[PDB]
Amino acid sequence: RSSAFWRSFPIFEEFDSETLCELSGIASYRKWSAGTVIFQRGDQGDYMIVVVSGRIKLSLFTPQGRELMLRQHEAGALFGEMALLDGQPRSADATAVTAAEGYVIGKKDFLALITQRPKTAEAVIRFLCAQLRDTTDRLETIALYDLNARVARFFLATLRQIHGSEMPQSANLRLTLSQTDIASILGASRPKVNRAILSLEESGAIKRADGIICCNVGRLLSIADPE
Amino acid sequence: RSSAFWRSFPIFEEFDSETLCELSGIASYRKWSAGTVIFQRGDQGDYMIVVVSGRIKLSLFTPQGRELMLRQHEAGALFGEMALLDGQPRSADATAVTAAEGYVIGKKDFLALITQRPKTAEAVIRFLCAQLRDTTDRLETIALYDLNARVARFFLATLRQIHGSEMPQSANLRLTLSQTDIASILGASRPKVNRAILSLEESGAIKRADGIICCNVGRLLSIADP
DNA sequence: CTAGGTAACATTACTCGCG
DNA sequence: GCGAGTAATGTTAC
DNA sequence: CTAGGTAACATTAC
DNA sequence: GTAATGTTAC
Ligand SMILES: Nc1nc2c(ncn2[C@@H]2O[C@@H]3COP(=O)(O)O[C@H]3[C@H]2O)c(=O)[nH]1
Ligand SMILES: Nc1nc2c(ncn2[C@@H]2O[C@@H]3COP(=O)(O)O[C@H]3[C@H]2O)c(=O)[nH]1
Repeated sequence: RSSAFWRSFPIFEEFDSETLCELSGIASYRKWSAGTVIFQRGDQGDYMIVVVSGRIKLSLFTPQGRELMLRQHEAGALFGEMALLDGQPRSADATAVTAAEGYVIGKKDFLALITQRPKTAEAVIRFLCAQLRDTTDRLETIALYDLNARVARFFLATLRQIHGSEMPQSANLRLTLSQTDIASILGASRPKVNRAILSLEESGAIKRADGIICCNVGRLLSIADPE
Repeated sequence: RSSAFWRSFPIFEEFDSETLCELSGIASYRKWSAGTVIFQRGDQGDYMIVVVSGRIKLSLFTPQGRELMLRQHEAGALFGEMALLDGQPRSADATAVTAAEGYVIGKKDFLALITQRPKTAEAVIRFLCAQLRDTTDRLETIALYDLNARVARFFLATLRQIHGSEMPQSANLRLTLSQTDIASILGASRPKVNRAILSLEESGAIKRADGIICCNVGRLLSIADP
C-alpha cells in the first residue's frame, strides 16, 4: 500500500506524488472486531485513522440514553483529525459495527508533515470547510423541517454524494442503512421514520425494492420544500 | 488601525507581529445601515469581513419562511472566510441589524498571505476546528434536548463566551438578545422560549433583572441534564 | 392542536454453525 | 439442511 | 399519550 | 405614541 491508492481518501486526494508515496510508510495497520469502540469523546486524540474496510459509525451519546448518529463512514473514508490538529479532546465517539480494518497515523508525524508541505495545509483546510458545511446543512435540516422533508433532504444529499454535480430525474441508490440508522441520523423515532419513508413512496416520490431505492428527484424536491 | 488592535479578532490572535502590522493595510473600510443585507447564501464569496462596530447576524432561511439564527457577531468578530478559502459559494446570510462598520479583505490577498506565512495556515485550521465544534455542540443541543435543557446549555455556553477558563457558582451576564432571538437560535417558538426562561427562573436556576441574568451554575447543570 | 416520542407486539429477512 | 438468535420492518395504542 | 407549534391577545418599556 | 415580554387557547 503506497501510491495512487491513498488518493481515494479525502485530503489525500489533493496530494502531490512526492508527499503521497513516502509519507504513507508512516501508517500502521489496525483492525477492530465488529461492535468495538475505537475511542470515546473524552479520549485524548493523538492520532488519525483511515478506513480500508468495514463500517465505522461516528456518533454523539447523551447521558440520558439518546443517541445521534453523526456519520456511517466506510471504505475510503478519513476521520480522527480534529482532535489531532486542534489540541483538544475527541469531539465524537467512533465505534466499528462490523469487522473494520484501517491505517493509523500519529499526531507528531502528521503535523510535521503539514509543516513540511505547505499546500497540504490548504488540503486540510478545504476538507474542513467541506465538513463544516455538511454538518451545518444537517443542522438546518433538523431545525426547520418536519420528518418527511428531513428524509427527503437526506436522500438528496446521499445521491449528491455519488453524483456530485449532474443529477438525473430518477436514480437508484443502494442504501446500507437501517431505518433505525436513519432515525438516529436525523434525531427522530424509528417507527415514525418508517412512516415517513412509506409516506414518501406512497406519494410517488421513491419506489423501494430489495436493497434499492429509485428516487424521483422531482417529487423529492417538491417534498423537501412546500408549494 | 495597524496595531495590536488586530489581535482582538479571531485567527489574528495567533499572528506574529511581522505578519500582523503590514497585513492590515490591505483592509478597506465599509459600513452598513441598520437592517441591510451584506450578502446572501448564493453570493460568490471572494472576500472576508472583520467587525469593528454594530451587530451582524449570520443566519439560514428556508423558502417556507422559517429562520435559524446561526450567530450574532459583534465587535471583535470575524466571518466570511469559508466561502473564501473553500471555492464554493456563501454558506449563510449576513445581515446587519444595526449600523455596523468593519474592514474587508480580498480573496487573493488573503490566500497569497496564507501562502506567505505557513503558520498562519495553522491559525486558520485551529479556528475552523473551533467553529466546527461550536456548531456540532449546538447540533446536539437541538437533537437530544427539550427546550429548557436547550436554553440552559445556551446560557452555559454563553458564560463560556466570557470565562472560558474557570467558572463560578453564580455569575451575571449582560445578554443583548431578545427572546425571539433565542427562539430563532435554538429553533423553537418565542412564546415557549419565554415559558422556558420563566420556568428556569422559577425553578431557582436563573434570576433575571433589567438587562442582567444571575445564573446559578448548579441548578443550570441540573436542568441541562436529567 | 398537530407532529412526535416511548413502550409493546406482529410479521419478515439474515445469519450462522453444525454437519 | 435444519433450528436459534437476532435483526429489520411495520403497526398500534397511548 | 406529550413537548413544541400556530394565532391572537394581554401586560410592560424613548 | 414604540419594541418586548407574557399569556391564553387550541
Ligand atoms: N463534530 C464532528 N466530528 C466528526 C464528524 N465526522 C467525523 N468526526 C469525527 O469525530 C472525531 C472526534 O475527535 P478527532 O479530532 O480526532 O476527529 C473527529 C472527527 O474527524 C462530524 O461531522 N462532526
Ligand atoms: N455554516 C456556518 N457558517 C458561518 C458560521 N458562522 C459564520 N458563518 C459564516 O457564513 C458565511 C458564509 O460564506 P463564507 O465562506 O464567506 O464565511 C461563512 C462563515 O464565516 C457557522 O457557525 N456555521
